[PDB]
Amino acid sequence: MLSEQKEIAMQVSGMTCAACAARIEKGLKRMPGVTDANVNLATETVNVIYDPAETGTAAIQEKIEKLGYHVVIEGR
Ligand SMILES: [Cu+2]
Repeated sequence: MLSEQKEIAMQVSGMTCAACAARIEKGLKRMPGVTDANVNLATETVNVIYDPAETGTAAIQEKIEKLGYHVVIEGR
């Protein structure tokens, strides 16, 4: 038992409104390693609270597509 938590921050694109933006994160929470998720669309950003041993980008990118969104990584 351990499972750390970390908070990523990333950009978003390809969206209707600051509401579907919630459902992507909230749906995304339902994957493994993820525990919370919070779209900070107030400043056009998204934050995802997950375990980066169990999750990573992988499941997130997979889901992001399926949810009908795309995120952008201007930070790396
Ligand atoms: Cu919407």
